[PDB]
Amino acid sequence: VLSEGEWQLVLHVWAKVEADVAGHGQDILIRLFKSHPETLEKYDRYKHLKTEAEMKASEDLKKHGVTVLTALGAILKKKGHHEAELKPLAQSHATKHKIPIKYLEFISEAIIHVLHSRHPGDFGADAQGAMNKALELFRKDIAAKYKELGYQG
Ligand code: HEM
Repeated sequence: VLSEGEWQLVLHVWAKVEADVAGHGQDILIRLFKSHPETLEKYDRYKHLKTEAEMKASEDLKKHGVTVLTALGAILKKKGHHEAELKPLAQSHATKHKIPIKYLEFISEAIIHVLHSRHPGDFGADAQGAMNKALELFRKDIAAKYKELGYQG
């Protein structure tokens, strides 16, 4: 469980993401694909994109980044009370996309990297801690729902 303080830190930095959701979403996906190129295969959509520049020009990648962050944002704003938001996400990701928990770790690392790159002044150790805990909670809960659905990823 996070403390109220911890949630406030998460949501304060998240308000900065919300100033430019698309641009944050692009940076996060590109960082994920750069750092762990195997994930780009579990994205048949724009898995063909060959340079950083093509990635930044892709309207389809940009739109997806907004869809990912909007869903994560809605989850974080529930401060742990996220069953109704998380269940459908687990369903899709376990049964259709087949995304292992390790890939949720990879994108969590990308989120943290981009938040610190863009907002160092609102993303010091205490804020990093808090966001790390929120993303851990998300992954723990999603993994439990994966298992319920019969997916051990
Ligand atoms: C913070 C983590 C994540 C969030 C919040 C998230 C959210 C979403 C959302 C909302 C959708 C569209 C609705 C749905 O199909 O569920 C989506 C689709 C998808 N996600 Fe994720 N996702 C996350 C992580 C990942 C990772 C790490 C991968 C692959 C490495 C992945 C692969 C996909 C794919 C393949 C689709 C289908 C897209 C399409 O065909 O248009 N997701 N995700």
